[PDB]
Parts: sequence; C-alpha cells; structure tokens
Amino acid sequence: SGAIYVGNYRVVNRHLATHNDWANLVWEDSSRDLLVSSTTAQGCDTIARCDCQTGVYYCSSRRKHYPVSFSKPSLIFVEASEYYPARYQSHLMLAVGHSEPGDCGGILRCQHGVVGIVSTGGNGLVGFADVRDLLWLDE
Ligand SMILES: NC(=O)[C@H]1CCCN(C(=O)Cc2cccc3cn[nH]c23)C1
Ligand SMILES: [Zn+2]
Repeated sequence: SGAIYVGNYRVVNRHLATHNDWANLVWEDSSRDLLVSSTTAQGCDTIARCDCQTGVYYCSSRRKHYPVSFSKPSLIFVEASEYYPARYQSHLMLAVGHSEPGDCGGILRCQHGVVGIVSTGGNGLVGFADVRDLLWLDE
C-alpha cells in the first residue's frame, strides 16, 4: 500500500484505488496502473522532473529502503492478476530488487524528488509506475 500527495492530488496504484478515490476521480489509466483523485488538504511531496536512472525505493515487505538502478519508462508485458488481464503496462521502469505484491504504493525517489510508485515485481525484479511525465500534478 501507499500513495503520493502533491498539491490537491493523491496518486495511487489504480488496482488499489478506494471508493473515495473513484468518487473524486481526476484521471486514471489502466495501461499505467495509475489513478489520481482530489483531496481536501495540501500535498507536500515534490515530483522529480528528470531522466534519473538511480534512486531509493521503500520496500514494506522488508521495512527498509533500497538503492536501485532502474530502466527508462517503457511498455512491458505483465501477467493476468484479478485486477487486469495479460497486457503491456506502459511507463513502467524495472530494477533488480526485492518486492512482494503488498509492496505496491512504495515510493521511488531520486535527489530531485518522487519518481514513481511500486506497481509490479517478481523473480528478483521490482517495477515502478513512472509519474515524472505528469506535469499537470504541479499546476
Ligand atoms: N501492475 C499490475 O498489473 C500488478 C497488479 C497486482 C498484481 N501484480 C503483480 O505484479 C504482483 C506482484 C508479485 C510479486 C511482487 C510484486 C510487487 N508488486 N506487485 C507484485 C501485477
Ligand atoms: Zn532525478
């Protein structure tokens, strides 16, 4: 579990979004596993605007932060789950690191701020949904 709070927005994994999230929907994209809802309080997270390929992510299944090298956002195949059929997830970045299904929502950060959130994983890999291209999160 976990979300990004920036301005009047909450960013969460689309497969974990609540009734409140959908009742206050701003934007959602099933192909990115992202959903953004509105909030009645200010968000003080800073979104990075960069092409960093190194950072640190929070891993709830280990109660620890891990440094990672990650790939550039791209279309990557993802197995069927209960939330989605087999498909290509776009704007996805992979890293070598530990992750388990309940790790989704853990933030990936670089020196510039928030990069994305855990969305996929398995086999010693962790996948992050990128948020650096969503320039509207700031205005
Ligand atoms: N974005 C999706 O379509 C996902 C929806 C939930 C299921 N899913 C996974 O990847 C499950 C999984 C296994 C093993 C480590 C991890 C870490 N996070 N998620 C992990 C696919
Ligand atoms: Zn950066």
